[PDB]
Amino acid sequence: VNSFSGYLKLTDNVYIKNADIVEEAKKVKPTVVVNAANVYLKHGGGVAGALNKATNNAMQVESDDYIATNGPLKVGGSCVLSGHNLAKHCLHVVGPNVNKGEDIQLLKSAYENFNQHEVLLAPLLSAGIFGADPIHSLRVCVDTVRTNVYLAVFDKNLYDKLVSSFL
Ligand SMILES: Cc1sc2ncnc(Sc3ccccc3C(=O)O)c2c1C
Repeated sequence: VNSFSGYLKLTDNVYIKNADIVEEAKKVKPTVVVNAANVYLKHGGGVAGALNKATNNAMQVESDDYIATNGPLKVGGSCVLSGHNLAKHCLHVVGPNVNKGEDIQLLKSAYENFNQHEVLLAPLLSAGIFGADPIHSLRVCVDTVRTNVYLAVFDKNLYDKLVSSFL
């Protein structure tokens, strides 16, 4: 039993809800919230901008120190940093960016990072400003993640298309 409330169950391990991921995190304080990061951990917009703004820029300050020490992430890669006021940990995961020209096959590699955590709150990787089709992202998630993932989708209308088209 966990405190995630009101999610539709898609499979044995994948759940989905129309919700603000920042509000879900603020409400649930999960062990792990996933950020839709880029390789430079520059949290400008989308999920990343919203998460970082909710931490009062502390996520960005921590991230800049991480990059100064370690250099950029790989597309498809991840790092674990603090969850600040939102979660115990934030798993920063880099899905491929279609608006940058990155190969969508790396989306599976990106989702594999979730398997290192038993339970996660997460957005749909590579969707939104990263350019990929959210329906495809959901399919890759279901076919790749084996741990318990709670997907928060902010837009009610997008949330409806994903449910109604789910195989
Ligand atoms: C202020 C908040 S909370 C939040 N929680 C989740 N996703 C997004 S944006 C997003 C990212 C990837 C796939 C779909 C969407 C979507 O349109 O729902 C957001 C935004 C902008």
